[PDB]
Amino acid sequence: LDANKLQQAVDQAYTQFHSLNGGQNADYIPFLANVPGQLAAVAIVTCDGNVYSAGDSDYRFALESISKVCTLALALEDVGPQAVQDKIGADPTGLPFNSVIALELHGGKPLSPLVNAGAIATTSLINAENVEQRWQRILHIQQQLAGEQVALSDEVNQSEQTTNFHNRAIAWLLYSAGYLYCDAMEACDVYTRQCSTLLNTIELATLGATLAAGGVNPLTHKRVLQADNVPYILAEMMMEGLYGRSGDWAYRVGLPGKSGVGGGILAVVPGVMGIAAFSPPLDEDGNSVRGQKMVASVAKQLGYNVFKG
Amino acid sequence: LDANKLQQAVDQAYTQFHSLNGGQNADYIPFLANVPGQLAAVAIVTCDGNVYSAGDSDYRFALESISKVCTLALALEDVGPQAVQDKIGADPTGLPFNSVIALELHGGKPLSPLVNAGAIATTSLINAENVEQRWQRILHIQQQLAGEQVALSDEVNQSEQTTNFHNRAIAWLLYSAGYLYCDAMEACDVYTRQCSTLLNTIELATLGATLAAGGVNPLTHKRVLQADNVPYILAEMMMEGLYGRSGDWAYRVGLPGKSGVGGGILAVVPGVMGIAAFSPPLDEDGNSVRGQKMVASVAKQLGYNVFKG
Repeated sequence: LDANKLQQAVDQAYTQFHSLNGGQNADYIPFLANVPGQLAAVAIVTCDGNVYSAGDSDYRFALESISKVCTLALALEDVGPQAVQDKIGADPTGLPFNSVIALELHGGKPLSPLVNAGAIATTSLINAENVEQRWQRILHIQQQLAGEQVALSDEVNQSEQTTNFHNRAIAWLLYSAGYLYCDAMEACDVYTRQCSTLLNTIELATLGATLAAGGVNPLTHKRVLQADNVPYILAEMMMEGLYGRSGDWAYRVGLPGKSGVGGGILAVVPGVMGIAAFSPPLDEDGNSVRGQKMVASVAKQLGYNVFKG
Repeated sequence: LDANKLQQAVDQAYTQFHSLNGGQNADYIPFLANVPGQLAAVAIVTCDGNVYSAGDSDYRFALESISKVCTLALALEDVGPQAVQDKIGADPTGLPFNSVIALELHGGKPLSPLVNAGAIATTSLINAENVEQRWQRILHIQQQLAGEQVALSDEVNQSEQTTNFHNRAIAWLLYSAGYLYCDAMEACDVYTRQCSTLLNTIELATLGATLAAGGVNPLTHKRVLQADNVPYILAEMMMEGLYGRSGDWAYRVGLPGKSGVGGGILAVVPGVMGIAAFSPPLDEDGNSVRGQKMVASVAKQLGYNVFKG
């Protein structure tokens, strides 16, 4: 890959979109509400371990629901794809991230590991002897996939843990229906923790690059996932990673992606690179306004789309 | 490509799955109920125009909802991708092929050109001065995409036109909500006609190969679609092509696909080939039991999956 073209792509995406108005920070906890709204970054991490970025690319923001990708990756390593498909699902819900209508319409089955209900079920599916081991193994895979500096924010975790009533409900609905594989409050607790780590845009792009490299983190030169597991992760992302706007994302960008309420957007170019961006203001679907545009811009400038031969 | 590998894949898929038990013929009209249940075929058509087949690959079956792809293609040519996204949508519904719950939960918007509601809306969006021109233009693009012998069955059409009450309802719901772009009964009629053409398994594979070649029919060597429009078609197929099992399809196979109740299964390997299979007995989601397995088998043997780098 041409280093000049890659650096130009992130530079131009940043220049074109970094100050674009629109959207609002997540504000259900003060930490998210208080993140300076003008911060903005975009980065590429290639399968060969080269890194290109623009903007506030070291600024560490809350992982939040991007954590769903990492725990999914672990569940696949632990129990394999058939078990994940049977116990969690592989289908989009057509409904918001926290939709209980979705559950009741599918007999309690969460359908996707990337909506909150599926993610809580996937967290409960991880091999673990007790709650702290469950957390330790999830924290470790996040560090393996995105970088060793990824770490729990006490402030974010304390805020999330004391406001997550609707996820407590979801955990009990899953448990009641047969779609939760450990104690309900353990699952809810660990799910909350996994959302409460902090990473920067380069680290997010690294998660992408690990997936693009078929499970090898190109910065640490370490195989974290089995290659054969990666397409399942990316398929799940294509179907639901941007919630109700996943189809719009597939239509416009054509790369498997994931958003979080910290303002992160990840996309994967299979075999080639991770692309990520960050900016706190979110659209009505919970997806970073600028983050989406900056990732789409890089992908469009470099000609990457899995629906283009 | 390795022609020996392609023929071997088709032959092994057919051997392995052509007599697999399961499912039942669509039977809501007598034509579909009476098609011999044991018929089965699989085929590849490549971007270079080579054809590899096994089984009853000359047998002509009803196109049915696979027609939704051709009409989407024509709508993109006529009004472009922004207009399709605004007037029809690009998102999966989470709900069955004929779901009116899906409509009412999204304020009347059909969400996807590949569910019945969106397909009727897409048929209504096509440029036309009257109903017969609307039909002629749609028939012509089916023939351009899949093969010149594609033609309306009077018997299928008559049976569909006299039993399509639920689609008449959907047409009126769209019209009432503002998501129908011509007369309601004209859109419903023409949608019915487009579903009532007959094609064989090589023609269905050719449809896929036209898409795979970026809009060029590799048997006639004619450009039918703009290359830039094809990724939109494929994204829509990835989201909703196999209805509520599209996610499962993306997870297991990882190629954009489409089913119809005539027993056809289509998959597209972007830039490489169309893969198709046929067998009348359908599963509970309306998807051919053997058809899905044969197409999946060819794709796995050859290693094709858009999420694998």
